[PDB]
Amino acid sequence: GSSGSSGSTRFPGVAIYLVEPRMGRSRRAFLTGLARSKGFRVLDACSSEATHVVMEETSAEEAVSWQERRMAAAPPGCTPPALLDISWLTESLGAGQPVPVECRHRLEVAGPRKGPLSPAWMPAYACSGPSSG
Repeated sequence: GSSGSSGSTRFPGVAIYLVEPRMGRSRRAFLTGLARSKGFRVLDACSSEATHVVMEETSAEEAVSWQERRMAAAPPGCTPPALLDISWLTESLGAGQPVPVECRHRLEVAGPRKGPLSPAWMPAYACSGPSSG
């Protein structure tokens, strides 16, 4: 409380890493330092240690695209880091501790859709049929 020393992050097992083309060179620092103060280890360069990746304004699928690059320059057996959004981080910082990842956080896709967007629905006066009695 009074002193100001540091050696081993509170949660070393969890290493959060941000993206340049996703966070920026200036902004990155903002969180980079903020987290460190809370109790999170920020990695400068993409390293196997990286367990969680922080992406801002990234689509569930988009994240994956950037994840591929890892497996490309990553060693065998090494498990890929869980791609999450800024929401997760923010919630963590405000909590002082790394919250447990959740579906919403996980950034993944599957069986995507295609085509334009339109209602193509029917109005109220779009019902008919015979009757008796």
